[PDB]
Amino acid sequence: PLAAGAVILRRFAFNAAEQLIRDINDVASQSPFRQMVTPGGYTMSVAMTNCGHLGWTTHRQGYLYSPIDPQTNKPWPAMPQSFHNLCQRAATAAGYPDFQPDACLINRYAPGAKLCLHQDKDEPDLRAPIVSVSLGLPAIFQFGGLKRNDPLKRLLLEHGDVVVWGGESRLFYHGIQPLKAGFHPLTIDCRYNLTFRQAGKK
DNA sequence: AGGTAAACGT
DNA sequence: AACGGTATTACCT
Ligand SMILES: [Fe+3]
Repeated sequence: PLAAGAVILRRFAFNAAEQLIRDINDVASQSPFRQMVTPGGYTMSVAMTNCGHLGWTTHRQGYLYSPIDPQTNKPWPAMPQSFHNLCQRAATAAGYPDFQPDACLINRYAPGAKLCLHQDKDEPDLRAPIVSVSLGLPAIFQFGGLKRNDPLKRLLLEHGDVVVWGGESRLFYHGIQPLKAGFHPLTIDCRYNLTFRQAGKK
């Protein structure tokens, strides 16, 4: 048990990974990866894009979900069926049979790239979990608690691993340590992560 | 009266 | 290099 409400499902997406990676390439050929700039003016080391009906984005004013890619001025690409199917099966296996994501943020890590501890809290309906799928190079995941200083668990996430948090762990701090260089036959020299969220409704 | 943004030194 | 300060404020609404 990763924490109350939280599971790691090791190698859960390993058989779906080839198709997932083809579809990430397709998503990116419409809304390219870009390193976004925080409100305070720093360029993130992780490159990002989104698919689905809502996409996570930084603004001068803060963070937000938008139906429009602000770089292309066009809707984000539709969420691929391969993504939505894997998400629905991982959710179900982790105990969240009703999750309906309408947003998928896609992170790409080059060697050196990191994601500092943060909370996912931009979603209006905190009852829905987050589903996180890992592809390519391995990375160390930090998973804390409700307070930034709460002790961290560190876990290696390998190609195909899926983590799901929700309920009591929904607002826990988490992040990614600087990516080590290396080789993966499917991604060559990077790691991808797909994070599914329910970002609309109410 | 409340909610947000946060990505250098030891 | 793991931990924790910083937002301990200054803006919105
Ligand atoms: Fe996150």
